[PDB]
Amino acid sequence: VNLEEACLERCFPQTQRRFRYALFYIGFACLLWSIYFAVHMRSRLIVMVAPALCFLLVCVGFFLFTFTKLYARHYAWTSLALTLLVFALTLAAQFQVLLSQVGSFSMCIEVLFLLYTVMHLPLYLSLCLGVAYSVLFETFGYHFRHWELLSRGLLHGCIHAIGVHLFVMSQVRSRSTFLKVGQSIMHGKDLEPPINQFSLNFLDQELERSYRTSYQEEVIKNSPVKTFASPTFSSLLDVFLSTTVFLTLSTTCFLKYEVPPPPAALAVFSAALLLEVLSLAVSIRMVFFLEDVMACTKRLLEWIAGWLPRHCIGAILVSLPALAVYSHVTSEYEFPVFTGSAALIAVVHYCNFCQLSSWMRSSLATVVGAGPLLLLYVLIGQEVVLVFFLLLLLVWFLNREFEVSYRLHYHGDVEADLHRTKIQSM
Repeated sequence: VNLEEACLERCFPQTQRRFRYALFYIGFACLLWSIYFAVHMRSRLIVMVAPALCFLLVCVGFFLFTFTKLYARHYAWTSLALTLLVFALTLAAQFQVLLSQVGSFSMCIEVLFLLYTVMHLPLYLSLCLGVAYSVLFETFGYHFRHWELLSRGLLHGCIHAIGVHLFVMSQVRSRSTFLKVGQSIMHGKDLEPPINQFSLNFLDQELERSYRTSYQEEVIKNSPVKTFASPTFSSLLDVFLSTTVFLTLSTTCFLKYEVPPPPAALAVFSAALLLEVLSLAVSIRMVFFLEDVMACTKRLLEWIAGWLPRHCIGAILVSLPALAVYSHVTSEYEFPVFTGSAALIAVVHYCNFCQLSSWMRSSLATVVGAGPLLLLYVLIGQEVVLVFFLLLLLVWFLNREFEVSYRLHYHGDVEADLHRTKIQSM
């Protein structure tokens, strides 16, 4: 446990810079809602706007608490108080209004994401608080408003599955980087952030070229699966979550029809499933390497492992759950709540596939997860914009934060084995 305590100190600047960004997020989010509430809901203004601006004072008090010595020692406890206080604000917002179900569901999604990824609490405390908050969210709305109740749970389960996967995989990067960065320290002893802010790339073009081929050389060399941070194992968990996110999301949409589903609706789902079953099986052949492996399928396995080809597969794999939502849209739309609330999971799902470029993933969430619903409306109309804009920027920030936490792990891997080679030389 001695190295555990030193690990936290090394990661303390990260758990503080992240936490201070969450305060900016909720402070900005709670200010846009107050402006939206103070104009379109003047019938009950002081009873809903006042919590928004009053809680803005909580962020100010918490932001200054960061510089206090107590935060340098009790950063976990202060992060817990955000989890409880923001829960109270969002749970009461659902109760106080009775606003669209889409607007409330965005609050549940965004607050859940902050707890899982950018709050730094123990897994059992984070997961239990998230489910307890979600079960309180889905129970206050119906109480203070067969198959209809199951659909909300399936969407709720998808949020936790993505959040847990982001949380678990983020601790893997931080811990593995800490071990490998400290591994080089003893190597340099025995011998005697290189990422641009805008494009999220290593400044040295030489590091880019090897990084872009990292998956390919991993497959070509058939290196064994070591930990959860291996480039080929991360793909397996990414596809496995993508299949489950797609399947649970597809189950709810087909529960709405229970007018028969459009021929397109049956076509896209089955086309996705036919593509999906191969993708899950291909990743098996890339990590497990059964005796059924053979030369011809080893030729194609490395080709898919390249930068351009894997981006194409990941782009349609990440967008596969989103394409299930928009395959149910026809001229008989006038459905306005189920499509909107399911689409929030679609844009959220773009946080998965951390290996791919964040800029392409985040952009595709805007055009393939937000654009269709936004244009379908072209005040409910003035709320879907603000609901999606808040969630999109959270997706953009989280994808950015995990991409720099994945390439940094690779930079620690190449730096660790460079020192190891130098040690073997002498």
